[PDB]
Amino acid sequence: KGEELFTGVVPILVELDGDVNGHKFSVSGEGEGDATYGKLTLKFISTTGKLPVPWPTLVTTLVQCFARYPDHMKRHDFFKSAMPEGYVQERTIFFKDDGNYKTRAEVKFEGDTLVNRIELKGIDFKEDGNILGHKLEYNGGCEDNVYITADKQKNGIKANFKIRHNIEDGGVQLADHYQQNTPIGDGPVLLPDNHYLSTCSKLSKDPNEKRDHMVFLEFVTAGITLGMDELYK
Repeated sequence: KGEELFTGVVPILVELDGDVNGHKFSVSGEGEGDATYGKLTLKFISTTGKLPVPWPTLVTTLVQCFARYPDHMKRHDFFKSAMPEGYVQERTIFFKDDGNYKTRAEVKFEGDTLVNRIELKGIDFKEDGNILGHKLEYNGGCEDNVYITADKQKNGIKANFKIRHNIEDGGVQLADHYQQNTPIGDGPVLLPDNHYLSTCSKLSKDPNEKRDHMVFLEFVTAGITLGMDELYK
């Protein structure tokens, strides 16, 4: 099925068109993903100058089909099973005491390259807030508690989760995510049982890149792993 499209290294193209409080911007990303290891290596650049929003706020928006699903859970990998036709990934991201992002992305194969084409709209942001004021630390993090549930009404997936962006000089800016995914193609997709995704992201800089950019390394993998110590008495 679509899982066989992720047996090896797959090129990735990411295109984001954003508009936050009237500030329009465009981000392009290139890299590769190895679903066998859940590994993502991507370099995003701003094609419109200095970003009006911090890079960490765009991480979740800027390809969960590269998540490492264990062998016994491949029967519930909706993201890969929707390929190559792909899926629509929609999100609303509420930044606590600030504005919100509304994103709609189409994730699909275009040849041998997996493309994530995104439209982002942000409203109600404070000019002196943590987002428009660039008060967030430039770093990623690990979020091991992301519950993916089946949305049989839309024949896809829904999920809600909180992202915690560290504020410079202390504090945490919360980003409440509400996500739904629906297949683009008519073909059968694997409606999953409820499970979890664990993601660790590392944000860095290319020393030879002059444009506003983000060097991005991410490991993402897919159930209740409690009680592992039971096997060892």
